[PDB]
Amino acid sequence: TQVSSGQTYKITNVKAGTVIDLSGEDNKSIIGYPYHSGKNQQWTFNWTGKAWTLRSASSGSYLGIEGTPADGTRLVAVNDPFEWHIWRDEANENAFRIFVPFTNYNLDLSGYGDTTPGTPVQLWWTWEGLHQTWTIDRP
Ligand SMILES: OC[C@H]1O[C@@H](O[C@H]2[C@H](O)[C@@H](O)[C@H](O)O[C@@H]2CO)[C@H](O)[C@@H](O)[C@H]1O
Repeated sequence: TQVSSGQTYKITNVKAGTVIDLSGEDNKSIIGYPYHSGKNQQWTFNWTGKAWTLRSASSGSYLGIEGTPADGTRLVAVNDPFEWHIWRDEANENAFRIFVPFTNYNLDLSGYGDTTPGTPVQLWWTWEGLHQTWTIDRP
């Protein structure tokens, strides 16, 4: 299925089954959480002409990062649009990886896809670990 600029999606970890969630505890931390159709679990995609931005349907903040890209950098809500590269996974064409542009750092559900609600979403160097792959589909 198609992913289109202007549309809003939930983003589900292939390993864990939890979704990318803007924590209701602080409205800042990005975590894995069971899907309940919350608007803090919905992300409005925009194609800027060169990359993707992801805007929280609940807060209007954007999906971004805490500090310079590194293994373990936390994803956080940020004020300004933050650009991502989004590609189909090489092994699993149904899923995606979400990269900091022009780097090898992609979104990674921490603890190797720990299913625990509240597990942080982080950056990590790209590799086959399934906790780095995500489905993108309608809420
Ligand atoms: O804790 C992450 C979790 O937060 C939920 O929001 C809670 C929040 O934790 C609580 O502090 C606030 O006072 O009540 C909210 C509703 O129970 C989110 O609903 C969930 O999606 C996660 O983000």
